[PDB]
Amino acid sequence: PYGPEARAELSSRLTTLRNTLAPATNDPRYLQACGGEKLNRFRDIQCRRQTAVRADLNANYIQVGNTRTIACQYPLQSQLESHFRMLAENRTPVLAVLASSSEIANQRFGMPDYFRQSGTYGSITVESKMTQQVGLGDGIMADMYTLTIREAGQKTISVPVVHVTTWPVVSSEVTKALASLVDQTAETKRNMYESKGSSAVADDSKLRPVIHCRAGVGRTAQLIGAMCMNDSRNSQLSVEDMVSQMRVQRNGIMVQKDEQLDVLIKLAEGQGRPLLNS
Repeated sequence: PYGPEARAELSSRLTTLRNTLAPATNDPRYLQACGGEKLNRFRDIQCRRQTAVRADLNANYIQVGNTRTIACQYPLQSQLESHFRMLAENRTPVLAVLASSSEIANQRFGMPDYFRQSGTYGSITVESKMTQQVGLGDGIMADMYTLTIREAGQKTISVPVVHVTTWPVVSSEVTKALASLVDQTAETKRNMYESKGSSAVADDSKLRPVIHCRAGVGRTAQLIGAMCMNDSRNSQLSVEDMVSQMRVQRNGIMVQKDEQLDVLIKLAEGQGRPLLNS
């Protein structure tokens, strides 16, 4: 069930899906830029229109089995205010940033340092406070923050942040520990909203973990796959199911590299979870 024959057949099915989902020049399946402002950080990594969160972000609602998340690109400088609006309206129980510290510091990559420092974005002001640091194994460290998002006359929303300061391949072990940390962080924050009687708890489009790396299709997809396998409601959901759900709901590049698919395969194998649909 996890041998070369099963793996070749899984890659056959997934590659076919990537071909089908490849974006056309003005593809109606994908979000297009409204005005002379770049929407996609990468021109070939586009945002599914039916599941888009905001018209000016490369960001998608994704449900894999029962697991509800948002996957997005690292926001462009011009998208910061809209990005914080997504975070606050979602009542984000955890923001998982999988771009490393050295990548964020690389100014040629154009990733603004929006969660490690305070700032002002239009009418929104953001305060950053560092909290715990959690080791993930193999020398990998997660720095955690609280982001407090304020706007005059609006409700103040604070967002837990899990920042993985280095990605190297990340082993299935580190990915497993990361999914547990992200899920636990989300659970603690969600329970707080529940204890306040928040109406967002019953809202299908809210209280979703937000995950992004740089483009939101590689490390992001690896983590989302691991979180859905950490969800006890997803028994019998196959790896084919998981990746195809991510691709139809964001783009055909979700799980971009063979190394990332191999992590998901190993995690499934450890659970006895099927690779293929029968």
